[PDB]
Amino acid sequence: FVVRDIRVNGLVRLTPANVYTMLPINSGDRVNEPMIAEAIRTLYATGLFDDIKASKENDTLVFNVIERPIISKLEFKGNKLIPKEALEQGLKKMGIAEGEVFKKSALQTIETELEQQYTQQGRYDADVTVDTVARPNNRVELKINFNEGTPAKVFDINVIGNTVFKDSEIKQAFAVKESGWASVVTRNDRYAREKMAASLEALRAMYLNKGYINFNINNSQLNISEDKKHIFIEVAVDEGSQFKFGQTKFLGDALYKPEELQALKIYKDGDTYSQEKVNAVKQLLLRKYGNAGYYFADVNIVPQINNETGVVDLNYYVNPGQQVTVRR
Repeated sequence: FVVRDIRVNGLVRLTPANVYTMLPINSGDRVNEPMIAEAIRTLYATGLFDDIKASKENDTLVFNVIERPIISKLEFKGNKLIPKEALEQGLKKMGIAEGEVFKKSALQTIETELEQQYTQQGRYDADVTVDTVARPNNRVELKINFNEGTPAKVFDINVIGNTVFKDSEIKQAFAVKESGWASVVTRNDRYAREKMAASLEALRAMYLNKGYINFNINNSQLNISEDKKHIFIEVAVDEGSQFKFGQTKFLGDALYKPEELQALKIYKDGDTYSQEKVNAVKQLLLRKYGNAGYYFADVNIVPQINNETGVVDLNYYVNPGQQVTVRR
């Protein structure tokens, strides 16, 4: 309550007079806990303290604070791709420079933004780490180490046959910014084969989800310059025409009642064909059979594709498999 004296412990560069000035509580006022917490919020608003705790070790108010250090030194070590000046400019905007208050809850964003700055030049494996050094007058020296990593391969992808998607969208299927391409050292190693398989699956999915049920990959080739590491990919596709959904039939089932079969109607007759919606219907069926005890169920889909009217009818047939035995 009534404060006879105010004491502040923890100050190193901040002066007692300064903190007494910026404190809304004065010696001789009748104070309560809300007003004390509000004074702590006012002191926090200055951004000078990492922590403030108030206690009442007599009829006198005591504030134990932790003064944030001042950045005395900022150095860049093992940095070559981006020069010291550009990193200085990048750090200066988030308040990291010599003569600024070093917030404790800042390290993660320092590392994050400098790593983004490196991922904007092909280095997705760059790792930066900053170490904090103490100095007498509550100052801190920042030791920022950069392991630049290895540069990403530079890709040239040639999408012969594309009239539906822009080359942006097609090239997004090869995921030229993921690190798997790092392990591609020969045109024909296991890693290049897996990357090409996944990329061609993504391309196929792009086309089949937009109704091009006759899409086919005509040819594909992967080549790496064993000189400066460039990856060249060439894929020629045959798109075919777009198709619409026709009639859907669910055969072989004994789990569902007629009305329950419209929880599987996630697409309607006349909609543009979509492979993902068809697979979602498959998954609905598979979940219904699994909940019924059919753990090895599968769904076979027979299409009836008329290229002349451009419509595909679908017959789903359920292969339930063995039911789990109930023990009694």
